[PDB]
Amino acid sequence: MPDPLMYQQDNFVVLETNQPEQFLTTIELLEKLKGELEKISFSDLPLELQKLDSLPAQAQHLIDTSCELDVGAGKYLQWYAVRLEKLEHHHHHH
Repeated sequence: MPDPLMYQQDNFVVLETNQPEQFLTTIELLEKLKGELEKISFSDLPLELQKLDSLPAQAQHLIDTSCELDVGAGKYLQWYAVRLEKLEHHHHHH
């Protein structure tokens, strides 16, 4: 069966209500999500996550194919991945 890919871990620009504009990998994003998601009520989160039994799997499916979510306390958590620098072909700063 086909596995996702080798370059699973890219750079996701995660916008936190306290710390905006931050570069972290898929795993680091996962860690943030699974933390807030476990805080989020299991009776409040999407039904797909209620079919999933693993916490990482839930957050992984968010990164897989979902949008942003509210982490509670009035604040929210959104993230976007910068992929294919086809414009100008700009390499990383450092």
